[PDB]
Amino acid sequence: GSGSPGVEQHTQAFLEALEQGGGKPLEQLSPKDARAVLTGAQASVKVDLSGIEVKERTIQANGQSIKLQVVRPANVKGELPVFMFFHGGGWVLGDFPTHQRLIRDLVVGSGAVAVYVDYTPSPESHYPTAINQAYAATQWVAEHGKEIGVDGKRLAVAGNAVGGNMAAVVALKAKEAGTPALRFQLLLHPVTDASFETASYKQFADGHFLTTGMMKWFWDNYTTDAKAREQIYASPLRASSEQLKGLPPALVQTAEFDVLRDEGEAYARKLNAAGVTVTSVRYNGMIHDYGLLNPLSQVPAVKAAMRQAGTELKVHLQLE
Amino acid sequence: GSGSPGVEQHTQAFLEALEQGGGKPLEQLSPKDARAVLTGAQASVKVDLSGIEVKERTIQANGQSIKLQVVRPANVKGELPVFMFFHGGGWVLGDFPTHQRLIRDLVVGSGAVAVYVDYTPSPESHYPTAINQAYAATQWVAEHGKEIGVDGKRLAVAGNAVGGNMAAVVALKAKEAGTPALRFQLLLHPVTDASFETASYKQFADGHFLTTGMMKWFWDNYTTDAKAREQIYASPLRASSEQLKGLPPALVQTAEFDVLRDEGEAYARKLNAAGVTVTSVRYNGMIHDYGLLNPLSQVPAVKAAMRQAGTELKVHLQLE
Repeated sequence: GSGSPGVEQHTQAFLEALEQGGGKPLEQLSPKDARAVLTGAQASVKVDLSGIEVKERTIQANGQSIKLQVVRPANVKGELPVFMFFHGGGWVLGDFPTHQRLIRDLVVGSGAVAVYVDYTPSPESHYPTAINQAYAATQWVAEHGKEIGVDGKRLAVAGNAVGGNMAAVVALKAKEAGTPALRFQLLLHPVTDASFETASYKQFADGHFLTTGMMKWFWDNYTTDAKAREQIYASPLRASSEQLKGLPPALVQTAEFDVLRDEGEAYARKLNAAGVTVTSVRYNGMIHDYGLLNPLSQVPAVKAAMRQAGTELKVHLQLE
Repeated sequence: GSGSPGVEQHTQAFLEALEQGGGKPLEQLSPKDARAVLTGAQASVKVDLSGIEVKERTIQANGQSIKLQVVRPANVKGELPVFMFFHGGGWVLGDFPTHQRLIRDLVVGSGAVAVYVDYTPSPESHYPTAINQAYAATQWVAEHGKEIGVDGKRLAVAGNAVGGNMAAVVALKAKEAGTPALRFQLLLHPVTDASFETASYKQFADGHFLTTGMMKWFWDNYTTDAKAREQIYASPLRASSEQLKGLPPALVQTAEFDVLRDEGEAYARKLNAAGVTVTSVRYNGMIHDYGLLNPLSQVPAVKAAMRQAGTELKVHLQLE
């Protein structure tokens, strides 16, 4: 009673193992206990984190202190291009160490520096606190890149799930502010709409790791303000073609067996209809967050997806 | 022209590979460039860092801000015993990420929490700044342990090389202050004396990774004050039996092919002569910092040494 026909074999086994593991629904836990689920699960897998050097940095931007983790390809001299990395976890969960293997794969694969932004979790904060932090840090990197060994003029945004939401919305905030210039947005199965009635939402409501109950809980912790949810900085799928016009080139990866699949692909279509350059790719057989979850990190399709994400970062961040 | 007869086979190969790699003597580099040597070398090796959860914490202790990295066994509930971890690197080099694999091995092997203390490097600071930070953080953990999920009443100190110096000296500062109580000191090939005329110093002056030139440079960056060097908080080997009396039980590991071997073993003898409980173990075939260097981390003797260090931590930190 886990998964579906066509789920990739290792992923299916992972889903079945979780089912036998039992446990309360994530959304019935305290934020503290939910956070520990991800922490514990990520830590229980031997993973390759080599080839990077990590350094913390606190910045002052748009009137607040923001913590960064700068992840640089190891043994490389000189200024490097750079991508902001916005972590997923449904706004409630996630942090740098839970996401470090994913970030590492993107850094080693791209040859570019990642700047993880430690945005304030929900429900400790609500919309739009984190995205304002996300944007503030992005502008800071553009202006002050030399201080952390990067070329801030060659700048992308990237994230998984709500992190993909965050990357897409930071690109919109950058358009609104007229700064900074962005080369590329990498959206790994993004949340793009505060609604729950797409065909994929109905089909994969449960049994496929990310449940409908989880997503609704995530959104509720983020903000219960219906008017806020209707804003394009919360639900970018609601943007018009005019509002999307001029956004940077995008790679959108979606997972076949993901409640978020349809809104992610729909967002890619809206970008294309607005004249934005988009590569929209559905990874068949995959579940949500296949790039994040360390138990899936050696699944061949996941390795392929990660090679592509790193390559496309590289391609869009090179010297013109 | 690298190593010696009796150097363990993988270690010998490592030494020979380094020799073919060439490069300037470490002590002819800027501190920034020397630091990058360790960073780059550690990052170029795939290593297992699983089974731990890492969280940063800044504390206020004895009138200053001190950064900690708290490394906890993953998926474990409740208060755990705890060891301070003081990193090596000759006071000039080293930090948390360079030492993370070593710390991880100690944490996973012991079941105890590590508290890495980010002391100020030399020459940015000199003696006794770092050891005062080291001690301040140790007392803080003893008083405030519950805030980071540990039983501060079950507290050890641990470190490699100058970190071993630091652990030994923090135990002496704790005796001097009458607080906190310590269960155990783990000294991995400690620096114990600002002198360079032991038999091991003469025999292994070069060709065995840690050179005499390096040690002298390390000490010079730490402090060129001859009077400072004569203090027991810099050169604990100079302590009298009375001064050593009452120190906590010790495990001292030394490496056979290490300039520091003789002063480390001599310090173990002084502890024993003062009535302190000591286990003093020479790991034959090994070079300095065998537990730190990631290229050596799968050498069987190194794995054995790491199993022992973790076990002895565990044994001394249990409930009485």
